[PDB]
Amino acid sequence: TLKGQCIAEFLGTGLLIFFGVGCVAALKVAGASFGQWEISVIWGLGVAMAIYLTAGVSGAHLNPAVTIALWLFACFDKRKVIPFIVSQVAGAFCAAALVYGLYYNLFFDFEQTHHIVRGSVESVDLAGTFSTYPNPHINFVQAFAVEMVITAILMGLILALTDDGNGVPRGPLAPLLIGLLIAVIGASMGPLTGFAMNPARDFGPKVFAWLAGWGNVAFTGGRDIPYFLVPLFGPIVGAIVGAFAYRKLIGRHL
Amino acid sequence: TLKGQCIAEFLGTGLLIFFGVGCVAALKVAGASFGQWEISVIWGLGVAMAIYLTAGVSGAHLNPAVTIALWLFACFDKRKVIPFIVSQVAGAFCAAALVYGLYYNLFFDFEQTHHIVRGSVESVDLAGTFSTYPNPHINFVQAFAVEMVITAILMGLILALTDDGNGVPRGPLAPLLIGLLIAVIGASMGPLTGFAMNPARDFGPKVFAWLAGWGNVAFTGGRDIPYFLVPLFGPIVGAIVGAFAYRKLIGRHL
Amino acid sequence: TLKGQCIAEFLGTGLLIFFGVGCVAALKVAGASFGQWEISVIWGLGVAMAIYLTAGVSGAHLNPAVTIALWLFACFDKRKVIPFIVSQVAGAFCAAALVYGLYYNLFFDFEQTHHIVRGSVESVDLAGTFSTYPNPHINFVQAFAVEMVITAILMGLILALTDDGNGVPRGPLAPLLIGLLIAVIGASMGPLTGFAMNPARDFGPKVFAWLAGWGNVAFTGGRDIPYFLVPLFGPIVGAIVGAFAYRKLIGRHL
Amino acid sequence: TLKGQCIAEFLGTGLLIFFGVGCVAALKVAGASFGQWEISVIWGLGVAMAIYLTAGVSGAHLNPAVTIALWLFACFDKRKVIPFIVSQVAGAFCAAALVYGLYYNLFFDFEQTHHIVRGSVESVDLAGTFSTYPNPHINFVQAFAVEMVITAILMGLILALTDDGNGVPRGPLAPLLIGLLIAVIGASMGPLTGFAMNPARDFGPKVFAWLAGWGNVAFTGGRDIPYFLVPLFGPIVGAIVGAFAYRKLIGRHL
Ligand SMILES: CCCCCCCCO[C@@H]1O[C@H](CO)[C@@H](O)[C@H](O)[C@H]1O
Ligand SMILES: CCCCCCCCO[C@@H]1O[C@H](CO)[C@@H](O)[C@H](O)[C@H]1O
Ligand SMILES: CCCCCCCCO[C@@H]1O[C@H](CO)[C@@H](O)[C@H](O)[C@H]1O
Ligand SMILES: CCCCCCCCO[C@@H]1O[C@H](CO)[C@@H](O)[C@H](O)[C@H]1O
Ligand SMILES: CCCCCCCCO[C@@H]1O[C@H](CO)[C@@H](O)[C@H](O)[C@H]1O
Ligand SMILES: CCCCCCCCO[C@@H]1O[C@H](CO)[C@@H](O)[C@H](O)[C@H]1O
Ligand SMILES: CCCCCCCCO[C@@H]1O[C@H](CO)[C@@H](O)[C@H](O)[C@H]1O
Ligand SMILES: CCCCCCCCO[C@@H]1O[C@H](CO)[C@@H](O)[C@H](O)[C@H]1O
Repeated sequence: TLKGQCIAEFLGTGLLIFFGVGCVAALKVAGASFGQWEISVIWGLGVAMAIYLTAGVSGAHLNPAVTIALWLFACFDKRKVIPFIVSQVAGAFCAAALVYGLYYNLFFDFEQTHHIVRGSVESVDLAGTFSTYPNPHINFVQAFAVEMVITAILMGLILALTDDGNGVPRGPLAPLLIGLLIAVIGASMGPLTGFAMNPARDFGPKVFAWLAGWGNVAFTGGRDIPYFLVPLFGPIVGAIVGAFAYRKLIGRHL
Repeated sequence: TLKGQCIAEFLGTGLLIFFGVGCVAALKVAGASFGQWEISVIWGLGVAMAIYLTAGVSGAHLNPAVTIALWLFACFDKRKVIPFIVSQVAGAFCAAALVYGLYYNLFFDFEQTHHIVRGSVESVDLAGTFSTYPNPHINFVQAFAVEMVITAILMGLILALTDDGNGVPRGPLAPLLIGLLIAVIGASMGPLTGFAMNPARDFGPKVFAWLAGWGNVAFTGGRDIPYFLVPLFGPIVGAIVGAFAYRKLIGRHL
Repeated sequence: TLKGQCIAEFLGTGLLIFFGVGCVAALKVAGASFGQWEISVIWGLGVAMAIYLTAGVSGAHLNPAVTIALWLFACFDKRKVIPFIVSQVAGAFCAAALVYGLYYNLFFDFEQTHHIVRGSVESVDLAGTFSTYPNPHINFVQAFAVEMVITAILMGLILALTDDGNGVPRGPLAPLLIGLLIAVIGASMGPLTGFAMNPARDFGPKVFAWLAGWGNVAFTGGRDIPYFLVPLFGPIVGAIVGAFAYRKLIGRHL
Repeated sequence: TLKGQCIAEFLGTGLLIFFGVGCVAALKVAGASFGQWEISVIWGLGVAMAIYLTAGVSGAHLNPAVTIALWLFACFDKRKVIPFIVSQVAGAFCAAALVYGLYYNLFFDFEQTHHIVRGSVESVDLAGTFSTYPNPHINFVQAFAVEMVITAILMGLILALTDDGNGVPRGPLAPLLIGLLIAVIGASMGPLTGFAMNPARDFGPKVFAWLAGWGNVAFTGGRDIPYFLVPLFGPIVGAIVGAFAYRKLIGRHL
C-alpha cells in the first residue's frame, strides 16, 4: 500500500536525520569529542538502522536521488516517485525540527557564549548542524563535482551490495554494509561538502534552519551562488551516472 | 523456569552495567581517553553481549521499560513482570557495586587530588559514573522529553529488528544491531541526559552511589525536582509510546 | 594431529600478540594516537583473527587459562593440556620478539630522547609494551581480584557465545563477538591491570622484555611482590570460576 | 571474460585507493581528526567494499602481490596475471588523480600556509597522501622486512578466511573480515612503512604524485636508496612466503 510506504519513507528518512543531525549538534553545541570518522560512522550506522526499519515496507529508498535512479534503472513505479520524495523531504524536515527541540537550550547558550548572531554569515557554522555546506577553499562547480562523484559511488555500490547475482549474497548484511559505505565516503570526502548525497537529507533540514532564525544564509551558505542547489541536483545527477555505471561496467559482466 | 529467567535477567543487566559504568569510571577517574561515540559504542556493545548471554533463557529484557512494553504489546506474562524488574534492578545495583570495588582507589585518589567532597553538589560529576544526570542547560521537563523520545525509538527499533516479518530476518545479528542502535542513540542524544532509557540501569546504580557516600545528590542531581524520577518514569512512558508506534505505523503495514 | 594443533596454537597466540603488542608499541614509542577503546578494540579484533585462523585445527584456545578450564569443564583431553600451553607461551614469546624487531629503532630512540634507562623503575612504562602491569593506585591483591573477575567474565561469555543451545547459534559470528567481548572488557577494566586474562599473553612477552634489557622490573613491575604472579595465576582461577558459573547459573537452565 | 575482469580490478583497486588516499588527504590537508586506528579501519573497510564490488567478477585480487601468489599457489591462470596487474596499477593511478582533483585547492592552500615547496624534501609529508614512506628511524632493509612480514600475514590470513575447509565458513563475512585484518595490520605496523603491502596501491599513486609536482622525492622519499623499490618488491616476496606458510603449517593439517 502506497500510503504505508510513504509513512515508512517518512520515518526512515527522519530516523536517519535524527542520528546524523543529532551527533553533529552534540559536536557543535554540546562540546562532544568527535573525529571525521566518528561523525561519518554515526551517519552511516544511522542510515543502516533507517534501512532495517523501512526496507521490508517501502524498500527503504530514504533518498530522492536513489528513488529517481531506481525509477530509471530498477523498474521502480514512477507513480510512486513523487509521493516518496515528498515523504522523504518531510521526514528530514520534522527530524531536524525534533533534534532542534531537544537541543534547543544548547543552541541559544552557545550563540550567546561565543557572541554569534544567528542569521549572520558567521552563523553558517551552527547552521551546518542541519545541512551541508562547501569547504572554504572550494567553489560552486567544485562542490557540485564532489557531490556528484560520491553519490555515483553510493548508488553504484548500493546496487552491487544488493545485487544477489554478484558474488555471495549479503542477505541481512546488506543494510549494515551500505551504512559502512556511507561511513567511508564521509571520511574520505566529507571535509569537502559534508557528503550530502541526499536531496531530502539536505533540503528538508535546510528549510527548517531557514525558519529557525538562520534566514537566507541557510540556503546561500554565505556565497554568491545559492549553495542549496548543489546538494539538491548534484546527488541526482550522480545517482544516475552511478546507477548507469554499475549496469554497464559490472552488471553486464555477471 | 521463572527462577532461571530472573537469574539471567540479573546477570544480563549486571553484565550490561559492568561495561557501561566501567568504561565511564575509566573516563572519569582513570584519565582514559574516550569520545562521545566511544562511550556510546561501548555501552551499546555491552548490552549486545548482555543479550547474547541471556536471550536464550529469559528473552533478555534487561530493561524494566522493555518488560512492561512487551507485557502490554507482546503478550508477555504479567506474572513475570515484577520478578523480572526486581532482578534487573538488583543486577544493576550489584554491578555498580562491583565496578566501584575494582575502581575503589581511583575514586578516592581522584577526589583528593581535585579536592572533591563526595556528597556535595560538585561531586555529582563523579556520581555520573553510575547513573545519568541532566545537562546543565536543560530542565526537568526537557530531560523527561528527551528520555521519552529516545526510549520510544529504542523500543520501536528493537521490535523492528526482532520482527521476522519485516524484511530479511537478522537472526544472530539482531543483538549486535540492537547494541549499535543504542550506540547511535547515545551519540546523538547522550549529551542531554546520558541516554538512560532503562529504569533499572539508572535507579539501581543510583541507589548504590547514594550508599557509597554521594548522599542525596545522587538522587537529586543537585536540582529542585529530584531528577531520579526522570530516568525512572521517562523511559517507561516512551517504551510504551514507541511500542505502540511500531505496531501501528509499521506492523499494521507488513 | 596433536603436532598440528600445537603449531596452530603457536601461530594463533603469536598472531594475537603481534597485533596487541604492535598497536601498543605504536602508541608508546611511535607517538600514534590511541584511546582506551581503540587499544581495546585492536586487541579484541586481533584475537578474533587469531581464532578464525586456528579454530578449525586446534579449536583455538590461544589461552592457558582457557585450555585448563576446557579441560576441567569441556572434556578437553588432558594429554593435550601441557603441549598447548607450552605452544601458546612460545608463540607469545616469539611474537613479542618479532614486534620488538620491527620497532627496534623506535624503542632506542625514544629512550634516548626522554632519557630513559632501560631496566630502571621508570622504564616499566615502555616494558608495558609487551606485558601488563598494575595501576599506580592498586596493589597486588587488588590486581589479582581484577584479573580474576574479568577472566571469569571472559570464559563465562565465551561458553555462552559458543553454546549452540543458547539462543540462535552465532556460527561464523562467534569469533568476532569473542573479540568484541575482549574489547569491552579492556575498555571498562583495562586501566586497572591491562586486562591480561591470559597467562601466555603476559608471561611469554614478559620473559622477552626481561631478556631485552628491561631486567627484573619486567617481572616485578617495580613492586614488593613480583607482579608477574598476578597475570599468571589470576586468569586461571577466574577462568575456572567463570566456567563453573556459566554451567550452573546458565547452562543448567537451557 | 578477461576484459570484464580487468575492468573490475580497475574499479576495485581504484575504489580501494579512493577511500584510503581520500581519508589521508583529509587528515593531511583538511585538518580532519584521525588516529592511527581510524586511518587503518578506513583503509580496511575501503578494501572490504572494493572486494564486495569486484569479487563476483574478477575474484577481487586488487593486489599484484596477491595475484602473483594465487598464480603460484592457487592455480590462477598465468595468462591473466599481467592483464590484472596492469589494471590494478592503472586504477590506483586514476583514483589518486581523482582524489587529488577533489582536494586540489586544499593541497595548494596548505602548502602556501605552511610555506611548503612541493618537490622538496619537506614535501614528502604531503606526498605521503598518495603512497607510503619509511619511518624516520628505520632504513631501507628494515622497511623491506616490515612490508614483507606484514604482507605474508595478509596473504596467509586471506587464505585462512577464504578457506572453506577451515572451521565454519564465513560466507559473506569474508570480505569484511579481510578488511578488519588490514585494519589491525595498519594499526600495529602502520607507523613503520604505512602498511603498503600492495605494489599497485603504492606505485600507481606514487607515479601520479611524481607527475603532480612532487618530482623525484615521490620515488626516493628523500633517501639514498629509491624507496619505491620496497613497496614494490617487498609485498611480493611476503605474499609468496605467507601463501606458502599457510599451505604448509595450516592447510596441510586440515
Ligand atoms: C514542526 C514544525 C516546526 C515549524 C518551525 C518552528 C521553528 C522554531 O524556531 C524558531 O524560529 C523563530 C523564527 O525565526 C526564531 O525566532 C526562534 O529563535 C526559533 O527557535
Ligand atoms: C523539492 C525542492 C524544490 C526546491 C525549489 C527551489 C526553492 C528555493 O528556495 C528559495 O531560495 C531563495 C534563494 O535563497 C530564497 O530567497 C527563498 O526564500 C527560498 O524560498
Ligand atoms: C553489595 C552490597 C554493597 C553495600 C553498599 C556498600 C557501599 C560501600 O561504600 C562505602 O559507603 C560508605 C558509607 O557512605 C562510605 O563512607 C565509603 O566511603 C564508601 O566506600
Ligand atoms: C522501583 C523504584 C521505586 C522508587 C520509589 C521512590 C524512591 C525514592 O527514594 C527516596 O528519594 C528521596 C528524595 O531524594 C530521598 O530523600 C530518600 O532517601 C530516598 O529513599
Ligand atoms: C627469538 C629469540 C630472541 C632472543 C632474545 C633476543 C633479545 C634481544 O634484545 C637485546 O637484549 C640485550 C640483552 O639484554 C640488550 O642489551 C639489547 O639492548 C636488546 O636489543
Ligand atoms: C609457565 C610459567 C612458569 C613460571 C614459573 C616462575 C618463574 C619466575 O621467574 C623468575 O622470577 C624471579 C623473580 O623476579 C627472577 O629473579 C628470576 O630471574 C626469574 O627466573
Ligand atoms: C588522469 C591523468 C592525469 C595526468 C596527470 C595530471 C597531473 C596534474 O597535476 C599538476 O601537475 C603539474 C606538473 O607537475 C603541476 O605543475 C601542477 O601543480 C599539478 O596540479
Ligand atoms: C610495474 C612497476 C615497474 C617499475 C619499474 C621501475 C620504475 C622506476 O622509475 C624511475 O625511478 C627513477 C629513480 O627515482 C627516476 O629517476 C625515474 O624518473 C623513474 O622513471
